Amino acid sequence: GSSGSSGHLNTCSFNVIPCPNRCPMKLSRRDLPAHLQHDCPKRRLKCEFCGCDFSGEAYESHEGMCPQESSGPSSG
Ligand SMILES: [Zn+2]
Ligand SMILES: [Zn+2]
Repeated sequence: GSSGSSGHLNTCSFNVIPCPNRCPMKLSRRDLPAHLQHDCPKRRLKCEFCGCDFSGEAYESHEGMCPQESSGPSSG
């Protein structure tokens, strides 16, 4: 089943390569260019409003639909 919408366990993949982004996630020598695009966690992309790491599929359509466009953190 798929419920929760959050981080999930991780298996021990084989015959693959680590991510250059320095993230604890390996894909392979083919899905590499498809992981650092919008499939990488440490892709290094934080919102300018809500300031919350996001993917490429979100950071894109999230630029206009941000949960914290104004309201921000208490101290910071
Ligand atoms: Zn990665
Ligand atoms: Zn945002």
